[PDB]
Order: sequence, then structure tokens, then C-alpha cells
Amino acid sequence: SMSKVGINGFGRIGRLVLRRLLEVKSNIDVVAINDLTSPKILAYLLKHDSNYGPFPWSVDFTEDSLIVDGKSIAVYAEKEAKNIPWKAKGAEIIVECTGFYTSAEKSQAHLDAGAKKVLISAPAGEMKTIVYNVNDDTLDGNDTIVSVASCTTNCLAPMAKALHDSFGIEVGTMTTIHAYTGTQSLVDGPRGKDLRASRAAAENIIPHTTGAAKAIGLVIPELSGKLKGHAQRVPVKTGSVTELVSILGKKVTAEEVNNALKQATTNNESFGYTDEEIVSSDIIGSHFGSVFDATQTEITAVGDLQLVKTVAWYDNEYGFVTQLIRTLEKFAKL
Amino acid sequence: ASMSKVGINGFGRIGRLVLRRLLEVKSNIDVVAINDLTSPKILAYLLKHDSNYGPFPWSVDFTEDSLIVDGKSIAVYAEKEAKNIPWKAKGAEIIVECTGFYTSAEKSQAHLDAGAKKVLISAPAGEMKTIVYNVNDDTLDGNDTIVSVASCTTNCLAPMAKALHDSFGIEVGTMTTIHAYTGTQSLVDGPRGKDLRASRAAAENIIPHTTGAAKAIGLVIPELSGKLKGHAQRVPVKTGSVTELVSILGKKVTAEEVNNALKQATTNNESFGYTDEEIVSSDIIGSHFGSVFDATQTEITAVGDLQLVKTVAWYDNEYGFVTQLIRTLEKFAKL
Amino acid sequence: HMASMSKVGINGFGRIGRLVLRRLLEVKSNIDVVAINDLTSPKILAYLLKHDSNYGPFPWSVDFTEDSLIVDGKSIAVYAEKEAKNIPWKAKGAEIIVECTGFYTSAEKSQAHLDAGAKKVLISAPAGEMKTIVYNVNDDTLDGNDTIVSVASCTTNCLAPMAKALHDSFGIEVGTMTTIHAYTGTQSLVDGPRGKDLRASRAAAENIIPHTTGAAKAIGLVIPELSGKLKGHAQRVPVKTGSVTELVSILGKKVTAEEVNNALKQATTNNESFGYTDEEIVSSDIIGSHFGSVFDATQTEITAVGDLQLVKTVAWYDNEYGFVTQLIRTLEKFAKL
Amino acid sequence: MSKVGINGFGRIGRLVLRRLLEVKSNIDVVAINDLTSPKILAYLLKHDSNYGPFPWSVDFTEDSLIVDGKSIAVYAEKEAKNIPWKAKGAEIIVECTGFYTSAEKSQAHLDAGAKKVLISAPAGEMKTIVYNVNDDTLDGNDTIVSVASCTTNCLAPMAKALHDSFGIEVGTMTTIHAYTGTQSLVDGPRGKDLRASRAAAENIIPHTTGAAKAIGLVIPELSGKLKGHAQRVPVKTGSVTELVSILGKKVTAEEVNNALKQATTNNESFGYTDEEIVSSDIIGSHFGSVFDATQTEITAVGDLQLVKTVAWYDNEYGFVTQLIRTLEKFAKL
Ligand SMILES: NC(=O)c1ccc[n+]([C@@H]2O[C@H](COP(=O)([O-])OP(=O)(O)OC[C@H]3O[C@@H](n4cnc5c(N)ncnc54)[C@H](O)[C@@H]3O)[C@@H](O)[C@H]2O)c1
Ligand SMILES: *C(=O)[C@H](O)COP(=O)(O)O
Ligand SMILES: *C(=O)[C@H](O)COP(=O)(O)O
Ligand SMILES: *C(=O)[C@H](O)COP(=O)(O)O
Ligand SMILES: *C(=O)[C@H](O)COP(=O)(O)O
Repeated sequence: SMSKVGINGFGRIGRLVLRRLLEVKSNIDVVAINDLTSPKILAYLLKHDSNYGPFPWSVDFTEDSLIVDGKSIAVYAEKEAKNIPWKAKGAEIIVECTGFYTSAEKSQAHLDAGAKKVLISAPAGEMKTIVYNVNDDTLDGNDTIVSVASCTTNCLAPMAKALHDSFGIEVGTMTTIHAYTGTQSLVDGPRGKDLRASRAAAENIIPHTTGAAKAIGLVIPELSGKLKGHAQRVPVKTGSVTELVSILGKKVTAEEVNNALKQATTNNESFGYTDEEIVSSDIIGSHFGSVFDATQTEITAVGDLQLVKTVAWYDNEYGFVTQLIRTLEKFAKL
Repeated sequence: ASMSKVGINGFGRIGRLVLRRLLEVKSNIDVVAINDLTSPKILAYLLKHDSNYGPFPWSVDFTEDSLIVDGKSIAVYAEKEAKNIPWKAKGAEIIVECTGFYTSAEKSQAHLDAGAKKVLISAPAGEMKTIVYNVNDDTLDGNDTIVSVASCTTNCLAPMAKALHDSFGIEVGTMTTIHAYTGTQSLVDGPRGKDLRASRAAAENIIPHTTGAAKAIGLVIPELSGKLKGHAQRVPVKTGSVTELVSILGKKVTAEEVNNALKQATTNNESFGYTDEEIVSSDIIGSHFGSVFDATQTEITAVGDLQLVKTVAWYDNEYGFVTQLIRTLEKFAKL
Repeated sequence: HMASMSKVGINGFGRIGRLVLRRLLEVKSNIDVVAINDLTSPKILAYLLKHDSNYGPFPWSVDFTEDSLIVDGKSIAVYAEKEAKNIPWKAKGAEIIVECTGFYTSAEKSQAHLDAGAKKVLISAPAGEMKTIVYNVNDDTLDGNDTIVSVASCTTNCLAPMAKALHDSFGIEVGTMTTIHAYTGTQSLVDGPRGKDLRASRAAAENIIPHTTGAAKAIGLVIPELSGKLKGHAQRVPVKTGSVTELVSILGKKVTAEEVNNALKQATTNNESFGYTDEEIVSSDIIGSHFGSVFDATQTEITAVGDLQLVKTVAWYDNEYGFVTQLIRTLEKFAKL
Repeated sequence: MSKVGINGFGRIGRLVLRRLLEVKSNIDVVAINDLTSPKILAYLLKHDSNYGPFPWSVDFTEDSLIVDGKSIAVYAEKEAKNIPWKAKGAEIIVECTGFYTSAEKSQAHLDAGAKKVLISAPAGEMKTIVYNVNDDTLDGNDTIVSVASCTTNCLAPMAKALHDSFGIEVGTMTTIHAYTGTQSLVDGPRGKDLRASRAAAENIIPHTTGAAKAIGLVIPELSGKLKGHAQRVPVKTGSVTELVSILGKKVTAEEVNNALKQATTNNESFGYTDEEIVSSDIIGSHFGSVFDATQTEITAVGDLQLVKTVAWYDNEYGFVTQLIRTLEKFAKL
């Protein structure tokens, strides 16, 4: 199985990818990173993290590398992926974390530079799009470029899968109350063409699109076209919650829904359950893609018509990263 | 000539804003007395200096037993029990009850025993007339003595639900409000009555919470009782909130039809605003509406003959709701 | 009679540039903004002008065309030039440029606006050793031959009036300042590279972040006698606007707190730039201030053992709008010289 | 003495328990006194917005908490004198309510049958301990002692190092300090202090600091020579103290840094950094104070010199580590 990884983009997701590989003592080794910033600044950002605290392992750097837990990781600085020297240290699978290569066509550049596979940390149009412990069995040995969808997709999918398997989802709409992220603005000022993205993120509730609305239908194809949604971005640094309002294929009670979800979470490393009265800071550093919260289930029933609201927490950074890593570990062995 | 002399019980966020709004609109209502647990010095400091709305627009001073606001005295009483408030001293006739401790007819009766004639409660207060101005204020009459203006979220939800119900019918619906933190919550993790989530640091968390709209809505629009449920997610913004409603309607619709219907309902409506601008919560701070419908967030999800309709309205849960309280107060005084 | 200059162009319609317009309209200035240069579309600029997270809705109407804003019914041209020398300032006869981008903070750089047809430039930031004005501290150093001028920084505009008053009353022998300062656009929203400065890379709304300010170092431009006598820095903190500067000085006289506060009170009298408070205010109370600086008598502290004395004085400032009111007073006088 | 009681299971009290378990202390917490139900206390112990999930099991009964399998009695007395500390034999009381910050007030716990009291705050004229500055002042006859305040625990090691190396002639400090429970969530009455009434997460708020009164008890040669205050700001925990001093010697920055570095060597209470840290990096710190050499500043004109030195502190967990050090020593005297 492939054991050598390269990371393109050592931002929030890239840095956490490394952290989680080390934490689970993966046999995968990160051999190289591509990013335009100096090793000294990357080392600083690896070592000190506003959301997750001090890095658990030693961190140092040289002019062209980081040294992490005594191991050397090359730092390349190519603006175009086609130029990254992935062959130099034998980088086989690229975790593409920049946001600038979110298509098969764009990520082909890494294969052209000598890698064997690419795992894209975002939705990436019409390609295999995997939420681990939902549809990771769709992968096979011939796949070369795959997506792990988005954080919100990894929250929504397991919950949608459980409801669909138990009851049928006829139609549904989701809203994620979502921690602010780097695509937003610190102060009011231009942020590309999206007006709301221009607004001070830590001072506002901000409506925003969600990657789940396009990606969910690739993950659970029976639900393609049956689900829409969006986000409200709010001033918490990480930790998010997805609410899904569905019409189901049969009549249910709150207990029945909660039981079905509890069953779906049993011995499921990707999908957790809680009936504790938690809040978002309790999900920070979670090792699930999604934690269903039985305390927030609500059934609104008027005869033949019933609306079912189900709610799951997710750490949009580290939780989603644990999912990426599960998918990567499987992807490497194919 | 109306029943113009008012007393405020509870000079907190809502009480102080009551005064600010009455003065802003040059109301004929005269606030003649306040009851609160704290000194006039402290109440004057809080009235003058506001973290959400800025400097008070009028002069503020105090004496040992009064505030002096724009040169007009307001008596300050410190009675923990409302039956002991001497409302007759200055002739306070209508009491704006803003403490949270008297949210029923039986409790707010104390003000009437203490010599007031009417009470308007700034919160849901059980099975009593419960008014969202410009939704059901025509249900008030001259015999009402204790009435509620529901909650902020009810004032946000009701006009949007009334419009949809009138134009399309609502068969069933569920709401979530993404809601600014309030004084019922906690600064640091620590006990906060019986509710476990209320104990958690409010400016550092998304905190699920119950909403007053969930019981108050079938009092305001009786055709909808039993048909809506909902809750809140309390989040770290200081004021400014947004209510999402997911409904099944009585007919099939397009987003444009929905937006047009809501736009028509907002026209010449001082309580209910409309936007198709890409606003965010800070833009609703200081709003003079109870609710502002946002056409940019309308979403129809349809499969077959099944349709879910998501409609969204903003509200300033402080000042916006207070403008509604004041409209209701002004009418109640004239009855 | 030679009329004062009345037509302004704004280079950079960021926070400062937008607030420049706001303040000119609020004061019903004689000065009209006739043009703006910025690379962002009029649609987005109109959206940002109309809706402000810090100051609320714009008080006048706003609309736009593909190449203009229409503000209070008046058209303002919008150009999109990357190089200042290419801005067509002569089209609407922009005479004074308010240079708000941060990319032209020197005489050499800002003279490009003169090449582009403007007559004078006022830079909204420190700009090396050029004429540098804190209004009501050293604006009487301006004259008719000044063509490119700086208004220093917000922190300079906070520190200087307090330092001037102390220097004039008592003497400042040496001093150091710390500003506990609202976060700004030069910082980061999430932890990530922000040029070469390590602390600027850290999430601004989630941290106390030490940061430079040249305010004290270059104070000799504004108060020559204090050149080289002051140092300081900032702690950037999670408030959206509103800041406070503390100055610890060795003075040239033994003083009491009352004596310090009285001298500062006299300095703030009939002074539209420098206010005084003895109220127990907090940062949100300074948001929207029309002063450059507001001295707070409640925070004065004298620590003294024998002849050894330290004096702490503290002034609030709205690092956005308050600083902008200073920029506008400077601009109005500059226009008449 | 090994059996402890906690009066007040707020931020400090819960973290006292957390740290005691973390260091595998032989101290045994046998009882807690707080007006809140065990249900709610167990929920707050389990789930912490600043430090994350509690690392041990937590359960409860109507009158107890069960922590890592061990029962801790929970009493609900509003007056300390009525707390029945003799029932489980609580000998040393960690007094964390803020309502008994004097000898005369904390005497109540001795009348209630405890042997000694350690107060988590300044408490007037009593022995006031910053661990690794003056913990050698404690002896076996002391019955009521203070661990000063978080800011004092930050300031003291920095002031002792400067004073020992250079002399501090006079100084003034400002701490840029995380908001705390004594402040207000929304603008509204908060006792008599006007600034405390203001929304803490939305403002810079000038405030007193415990270090102003306590530092002279910790370092007696400096009594009357230091003053200061706080600016409370919107971070949940993590703070930073700046001290501006007139020293008794002329110095360079490197000389100051070096002197500080030496003071932090083999010193479990006082850390050192030359990295470009920010406040979130101090959250969870196991020091009372971390001196930051990157912020050192020397301002000199002629033969006048001002020296600015800066130290980080986790005002919650760091200070609690110092409290625990002092408690462990106090229990053995
Ligand atoms: N977002 C909002 O704040 C909001 C919006 C709509 C309605 N409300 C509702 O209106 C009421 C007040 O809310 P608030 O946010 O102003 O609370 P607040 O806590 O800011 O104010 C409560 C005030 O009442 C005073 N008080 C408490 N008990 C009292 C008593 N027994 N006698 C006299 N004074 C007393 C307090 O000192 C404080 O000044 C509540 O019923 C609340 O549900 C609040
Ligand atoms: C998580 O991937 C990131 O915060 C994007 O959020 P989505 O809501 O999944 O688009
Ligand atoms: C408004 O009344 C106050 O914030 C309460 O909020 P609800 O969601 O209306 O209870
Ligand atoms: C104000 O100009 C801006 O926030 C910069 O702050 P300084 O502290 O003046 O550099
Ligand atoms: C720490 O003890 C608490 O936050 C008090 O702060 P001080 O600045 O030490 O009073």
C-alpha cells in the first residue's frame, strides 16, 4: 500500500492533516509540503494554534524543510502544481488543501508532476466524493482523483443516510450554524464577488452557501435533488451544528428517530451520538465527522404532514480532518 | 387625551430602551416612575452609556430618588415586590412590566393592587391577550387591563407567518432563530438556574435554547395553533437575530411568488420591513421594525408534489422588538 | 478672492476612505468628493458604503452605475487604476487626493497623484519625514507651499495631544506608551500567513496580539521637542473599533493626579480635537467619537518614591471614526492654504 | 493533612479539582460546598468551554459528585460557619467564593471545624504567597493564608527577578486581562462598580487589579513602590502583564532578558519565551507567569531609563497551578 503523502497547501486543513496523522500513529508519512510561505512561518503556525493549542510534537525548520517529531518534511514553493517536485521524496498521494484545484482537470496537474493519486479536501464537481462510513465502499483501486466533500457534507451525510435507510427522506432542507472561516473577512471590505463574504465575520451572523448542497447528492445518490440548504456563519472560531428539516417516508416519533440514529452510531468511528446538553465548544477537537444530538430532535405533526428536525454537531476543522484521514488511509491501500 | 402616564418596572435592557424609544418618537406618553433594585446613580450611568446603541440622545442626571432626563424628573423606587410600588405617588397608570418576574395575569395583578390601571408585559405571559403589533393588535379593546407583547422572536415570526398563511396557507412549519445572546445567559461557565445550556459562556459558544415564539405564536395567529414548533441557537453577537421558518404551504409556489406576497404585506407597514439587499446581522441593529423579511434567503425545495418553503426574517431582538412594544403601548393607552 | 480648494479625490475606498466621505457629508463640508479610485466594482463599493458593521446604515442615499456612485443624489466617478500616476483626476477636477490605500506612504510615492493632475495629497498614515499633522497640536506648521502632507496614524492622533499637554505643563523627560487597540484589517481572521510578521498571522478576534505602532517613535514629527524621548507598542485585542492609549512618563516636575488632570482639562477646553472625561466609560462609548483623543481623568495614576516619580495618563480614541474626524479637520485647513 | 474541602465550585474550584487529579496529588478532596445542585455541578465539571472535556469520569447523586470513581460530598450552606467540614474530615479549605477574603471572614471555616484555609484571592493583611517567590514564609502555625491573585502570580516573579538583579525603584503595571465572572454579560447592574456593569465581551474595560494591594505582601521591599491596574478585554482566558520600571542600574535589553532567563531556570512556576506568542498560546499553561523576551523595551534619554517587561499568564489554569503548589506545601507543614 502507498505510504508517502504530499500536502499542497499548509493552511488550516493542511496543518491539521499532519497533526491527525501523528496522533493516530499512521503508517502514512508526510514527505513534503508545497506552500509559498517560508518554512520559518509555517513552523510558527504549526507550533502555535489558536484553536487546538501547542502542537504535541517537536517542530523546527531549515531553509527548505520542516522537522517534525525529528522527521524531515520538504517544503517546496511552487505557484503551479504542475511544477511541484513530488517525485523527489516519492510523494504518492497528494492531499490537495489549497482550494485552487477543485476539479479533476485542475488536480491532474499533481499526477503530471509525478504523484499517483490526489485526495481533494473540498467538493470538486463530478467525481467520486466520499464521506467515510457513508459511501467509502464506492472507492476501488483504479481511482486516482477523489474528493472528501466538505465539513458540512461530512456532518449531514451520516444523519441523512440513517434517516433515509430507516424511514426514507422524501425531501429536506438544512441550515448549518457554522463557525467563521478564512474565506470570510476580518473587517468589512471586498472579498471577491460575494457581498456577504465582505462583512466582518466575528461581528455578524452572515448567510452563506454550504458545499453540502452540491456535494450531498454525490454521496447518497438516492437523495440527489431532494435536499437543499445553506449556512449562517457566526462568531465562533470552530465548531458548528447542522439542522436538517425533512419530510420522511413514514410517520415517526422523536424516540423512534433517536433510536434509529443511536443504532447508526453504534461502533461507528465516524458518527457519534450524544444526549448530553452540549454546546459548540464541546465539539472542538472531536474525532467524529458528525455527532447526532438527540436532545434537539423535534417532530411537528399535523395529520398526514410531519416535519422532522434532526441536528448534528461537527468540528468543521478537526472533525472533518479525522474523516479526511480515514478516507486517505483507505485510499492509500487500494 | 389618552392614559398617558407610565411606570417602568425593571430598568434593564428592555426598560431602558422603552424610555429611549418614547423620547425618540416624541411620544405623548410620559414616563413618571421606574422601579428597579439599583441606585439612581447606576441607572443613570447605564442609561447614558449603552454598549449596543451608544450615547443616550438626551441629557441624563440623577438624585437620590430620581432620574432627570432631558430636564424631566422620573421617580426611582427600589421595591422587590410589585405590590409595594407606590405607583399612585406620581400617578403611573400603565405599567410596562420588563423584569421577567411577573409573566402572568396573576403575578402582574400586583401592579393593579398597587394602584395602576393597566399592565403591558414585555414577554410571553401565558393565556392572556398577546399582541404582535400589525398582526393582531385589533384584538385589543377598552376592557383589557393586562396584556402581553409576546417575545422578540414572536414579533419576528408572526408577520412572516401571517403573510404566508393569508396568501398560501401554512399546513405545518418549524422555525429556528439564530439569536443574539441575552442577559438570561452566562458570561463564564457557571450555574444559571436549572437550564444546563444556559450555564455556558455565551460569547464563546453556539448554545441551543428554547424560544418564546414556540408557545406564543397560536395566541397571536389562532388559525396556526398547534401547527408550528421551533427553537433557538444563541450565538456570539450582542444584538441582532434572524428567524428561519421551514413550512409546508397549502399551495405550490415559486420563490418569486413568495417574495411578492411578503413584499405586499410589508407595504405601508411600519412594523414589518422588506429587504432584497444582502444584509448581515449588524445591519439590523437599531431597526425600527419588529421583523424584516429577507427575499435573498427564500428557498423552495421540491420533489414531486412535495414542497418545503424556507423563509427568513431579521430582527433587532432589542430595539426592534421595543418599537413593537411601544406601538402596542401607544394603542393600549388610547383604549 | 482666491477660493479654497473644494474638490477631492479618494484613493482607496476601504474603511478610512468610506468614513472620509461619511464625515464630510455629516459636517456639510464645502469640500465635495468628485472621484474615487479603487479596483473593486461600484456595486460592491455601494454595498459597503450603505452597510457598515461598525457605524450602521449610511445616513444618505446610495446607488451606483457601472462607473460611479450616486451618494445623496450626487455622482462620484469611480476609476479602477492600479497605478496612481494613471488616475484620471483631471476629468472631474479633483484637487486634493486623500490617499488611503497604504501603498503610497512617502513623498516619492504619493507625488504620483500630482503627476496624475491633482494639486495636493493628504496621506491617511505615517509617511516618513514629510510634514505630519495632528490637528490642534501642530497644524499651525502647515503653510501654502505644503503639497504632500501626512496626518500620521490614529494612535499618533491619540498620543500627541496628551503628550503635548504634559510637555507644555510639566515637561516629558522620557516615556513609553501602550495602546490596547481594536483589531484592524492588517491582521488575520484565521491563523495563516500574513506577510512576514509572525503575530499578524494569528486570529485577531480570538487573541491578545502584541503589535508595533511607530506613534511614539516618530512623535518628533509632531512634537519636535519629544523626538527620541518616547517609545511604545500595541496590544491588539478583540473589539471592532475603539482603543485606549496609556502613556507612562517621567515628568519634569513632581505632580499630583489632580494637578495632572487639571492641566489636561485646560488643554481640552475649546478644543474640538481633544476631549475630556471623568466618567467611567469603556471602549464602546468612544465608538463614533468626534475627537481624535479623549483624556480620561479616572485612569490617572502617580507612583512616587522620593524624587522618583512615574505618571500614567490614559486617553481613549476611536481608531476609525475619531482619527477620521482629525483627517477631515486637517483636510479642511489644507484646502484653504 | 491530606483531606481538603472546596468552598465554591466555580471556575477556580473546578479547576483546583482538575489540577489535583492531573498531578496525581495525594491530597484528597472530600467535600465541596456550593448552593447549586450536584446535577449542575457535574455538568459544569464535565464540559468546560476553556479547557475541554474533563479527563476523568463524572457522575452525581442528590448530595454528592462521583469523580474518577471517588465520592465527594456536596453541601449547600450559604454561610461558611455552618459547613459541616468535620463530617468527612476536611482539614484544609480552598476558599474560592470571593465572599471570605479576610482573616476575620475565613475564620468561619475554622469555627466550622477545618484546620486551615487557603484563600484563592488577596485577603488583606495575612501571609500572601506566590509560589517560587515567597513560599518559604509559610510555617506550621499558619492557619489562614492567601495565594494572592492571578495577576500577582504573573507580576511577582518578574518583579523579584528585576529587583534582585537591578533594583526596582518605582514601577507601574497594566495587565491586558481576559474577562471574568465578576463582570457582566450584558450592560446591567453589577454591584457598585460602574465599569463592571458593562458587557465584557464587547468592550475594553478598565478595572482594578489584586496585584496592586498584594504585591507589597509578596515582596516586602517593593511595598509602596508599585501600582497598577487592568484593562479587561474580550478573550475568554489568557492575559498579559506589562511592567514599566525605573531600575537601580543602567541596563540593556539583552541584560534584562538574560537575568530573567536565569530566574526561570529550574523554576516550575515561572516560564520563559522568546517566541512570538499570543494569548491563546498561554491557555492551559502550567506556569504562574511566562516572561516574554520579545516584548522587552528600554527607553533611554541621557541618564534616564524606563524599562518595560512583559509576562503572559493563564489567569485561570496557570494561577490554579500556583494555588495547587502552595496547597501541597501548606498541607505538609
Ligand atoms: N433580547 C432581549 O433582551 C429581549 C427581547 C424581548 C423581550 N425581552 C424580555 O423582556 C424582559 C426583560 O429582558 P431584558 O433583556 O431587559 O433583561 P435585563 O436583565 O437586561 O433587565 C432586567 C432588569 O429588571 C431588573 N429587575 C429584576 N428583578 C426585578 C424586580 N423584582 N423588581 C424591579 N426590577 C427588577 C434588573 O435589575 C434589570 O435591570 C424579559 O421578560 C425578557 O424576556 C428581552
Ligand atoms: C468545512 O469544510 C468548511 O468550513 C466549508 O463549510 P461548508 O458548509 O461545508 O461549505
Ligand atoms: C426577545 O424577547 C428575547 O431575546 C427572548 O428571545 P425569544 O427567542 O423570543 O424567547
Ligand atoms: C489607526 O491609524 C490604525 O488602527 C493604526 O494603528 P497604529 O497604532 O496607529 O499604528
Ligand atoms: C485572577 O486572580 C482574577 O482574574 C483576578 O485578576 P487580578 O488582576 O489578579 O485581580
